[PDB]
Amino acid sequence: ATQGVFTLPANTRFGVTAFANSSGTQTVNVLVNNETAATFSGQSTNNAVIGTQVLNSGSSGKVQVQVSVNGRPSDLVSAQVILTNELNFALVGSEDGTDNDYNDAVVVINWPLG
Amino acid sequence: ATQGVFTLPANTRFGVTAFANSSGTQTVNVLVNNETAATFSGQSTNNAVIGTQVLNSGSSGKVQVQVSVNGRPSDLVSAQVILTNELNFALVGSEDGTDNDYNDAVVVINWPLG
Amino acid sequence: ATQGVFTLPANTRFGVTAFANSSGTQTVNVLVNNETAATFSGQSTNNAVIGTQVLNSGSSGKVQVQVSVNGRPSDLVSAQVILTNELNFALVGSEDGTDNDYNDAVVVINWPLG
Amino acid sequence: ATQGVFTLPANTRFGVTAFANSSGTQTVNVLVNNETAATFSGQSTNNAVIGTQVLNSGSSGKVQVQVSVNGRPSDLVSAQVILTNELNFALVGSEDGTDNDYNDAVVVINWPLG
Ligand SMILES: CC(=O)N[C@@H]1[C@H]2O[C@]3(O[C@@H]4[C@@H](NC(C)=O)[C@@H](O)O[C@H](CO)[C@H]4O[C@@]4(O[C@@H]2[C@@H](CO)O[C@H]1O)O[C@@H](C)[C@@H](O)[C@@H](O)[C@@H]4O)O[C@H](CO)[C@H](O)[C@H](O)[C@H]3O
Ligand SMILES: CC(=O)N[C@@H]1[C@@H](O[C@@H]2O[C@H](CO)[C@H](O)[C@H](O)[C@H]2O)[C@H](O[C@@H]2O[C@@H](C)[C@@H](O)[C@@H](O)[C@@H]2O)[C@@H](CO)O[C@@H]1O
Ligand SMILES: CC(=O)N[C@@H]1[C@@H](O[C@@H]2O[C@H](CO)[C@H](O)[C@H](O)[C@H]2O)[C@H](O[C@@H]2O[C@@H](C)[C@@H](O)[C@@H](O)[C@@H]2O)[C@@H](CO)O[C@H]1O
Ligand SMILES: CC(=O)N[C@@H]1[C@@H](O[C@@H]2O[C@H](CO)[C@H](O)[C@H](O)[C@H]2O)[C@H](O[C@@H]2O[C@@H](C)[C@@H](O)[C@@H](O)[C@@H]2O)[C@@H](CO)O[C@H]1O
Ligand SMILES: [Ca+2]
Ligand SMILES: [Ca+2]
Ligand SMILES: [Ca+2]
Ligand SMILES: [Ca+2]
Ligand SMILES: [Ca+2]
Ligand SMILES: [Ca+2]
Ligand SMILES: [Ca+2]
Ligand SMILES: [Ca+2]
Repeated sequence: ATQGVFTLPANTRFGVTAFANSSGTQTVNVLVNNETAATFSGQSTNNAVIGTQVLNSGSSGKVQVQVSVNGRPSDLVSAQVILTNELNFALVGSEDGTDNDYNDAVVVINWPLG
Repeated sequence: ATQGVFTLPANTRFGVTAFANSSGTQTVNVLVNNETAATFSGQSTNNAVIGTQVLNSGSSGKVQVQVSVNGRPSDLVSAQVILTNELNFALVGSEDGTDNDYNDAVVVINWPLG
Repeated sequence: ATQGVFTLPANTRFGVTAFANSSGTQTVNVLVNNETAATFSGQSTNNAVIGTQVLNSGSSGKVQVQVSVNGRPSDLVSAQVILTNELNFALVGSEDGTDNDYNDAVVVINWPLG
Repeated sequence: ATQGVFTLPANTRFGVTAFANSSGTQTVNVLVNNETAATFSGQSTNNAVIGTQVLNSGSSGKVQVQVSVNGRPSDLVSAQVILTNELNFALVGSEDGTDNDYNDAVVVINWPLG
């Protein structure tokens, strides 16, 4: 199934934050209405916050997360969870190797903000 | 029901990160086996990271998040989500006021690292 | 924080299914726009499906689960999770006693159908 | 990433329930210590419960859900969620066609029981 794609409410500010846990340099791209709105990169095996940014979901609400390492796309897993019918998290893990820890880049999207 | 309390695998490193979305200054405490292991403070209405750290779950694996604003305890909501039977997120939202957006301090715990 | 209340897309068919794990008779009421639309009762310590139904979320999309044991409300816990940005689960657990297993009545809501 | 595989606590009872939403007949197999422990089959486009059982998670606690329709393996999506650090849901969706609704068979695993 497709992973790393979330439909947010339209024209809504959200946070996006990326953590690294791999010997490979991670590149995280965040697309809004199918175009790149943000790019984060770094290399850590201790969960460094390689990027964090506030974006707007735009008229479609479509947000997509992609991850690559040395130009090779990582395998993604994802889901969304809502607490008390109000607080949203869209969660992404990624695997760039063979050990299947799926933490090589971890991305958290959250809304509402403010 | 209790919220903000999680049982991690014993002797396991995990990341804990907090964001703020309120006019009030957020105080986030993270307790491991009932001892304070991290404290974050800050203010933002734009999802700023007010703290991030790597901790160890110790012999008990018990992790608890508490949030307060100028001495007043915030009401908490929480859940844990596991992706591909491997990647763990423990998620906390908090309310410091009347609007019940539950984003005033937002805490994300993730493991495994490395 | 409020639990057992979910906003569905308007005018959408959803499944609702209740399970029992207690010596006490569980009464599960499912409200749509604040009026009872389905009621199930039963006693089981083996996860019996004490009822299942298809309902329509109506114009408001407001769906609420209530659980009691002979008129005494149970303590509820809940969350919503979305898989591949399509498949929705609204989840409820409840506690009717002192052991805090929170499984005494369990309710699963799922959409879309068909 | 692998989907429909969950590590439960060992030697622990869990409930498994399957729903159908497709013109294709769904067959769901539930495997415990890598052997089929339950098989459910049925056809519904209205969320009919096509089977439910209580099983023991065995030595490893590894539980696997597999879904097929007319002999063809369906594409799976899954996640686990834990409420108040106690109540566990393992959730499976599946796709047997081209519309990506992932509800064609829906499987819910829950524990603890009793
Ligand atoms: C009128 C006022 O300053 N109210 C704040 C409220 O911010 C407002 O923010 C709340 C604040 N209200 C005012 C008028 O200053 C006051 O009621 O305290 C709240 C916290 O108990 C404020 O909320 C937070 O809400 C604060 C609140 C914090 O306890 O303190 C009041 O005195 O901060 C705001 C910015 C939001 O993030 C809230 O979710 C958060 O709880 O809240 C309004 C929303 O209800 C609205 O955002 C106003 O613009 C804001 O001033
Ligand atoms: C031999 C080699 O170069 N392996 C890298 C692999 O890194 C190794 O991963 C191991 C654990 O699976 C150990 O940590 C080794 O010390 C390490 O060299 C690398 O894997 C990534 O980086 C490591 C540190 C972990 O975070 C992995 O989860 C992560 O996938 C991969 C990247 O594709 O390449 C080789 O296989
Ligand atoms: C002695 C008695 O009748 N107690 C009732 C509870 O049943 C016992 O619960 C304990 C755990 O607290 C244990 O399971 C015993 O075997 C039960 O007899 C009863 O608890 C409810 O039913 C249980 C079977 C269990 O599912 C529990 O989680 C659930 O809350 C409570 C509430 O109905 O009432 C007591 O009188
Ligand atoms: C023409 C036909 O019968 N096609 C079968 C699919 O049913 C149609 O699915 C489409 C969506 O792709 C749409 O709902 C049509 O009205 C159906 O007739 C069938 O899809 C499965 O059953 C559907 C009713 C729906 O639940 C869908 O999500 C599900 O995948 C597939 C099953 O492999 O077979 C087609 O031949
Ligand atoms: Ca890896
Ligand atoms: Ca890694
Ligand atoms: Ca607030
Ligand atoms: Ca706020
Ligand atoms: Ca109980
Ligand atoms: Ca019980
Ligand atoms: Ca389908
Ligand atoms: Ca379908």
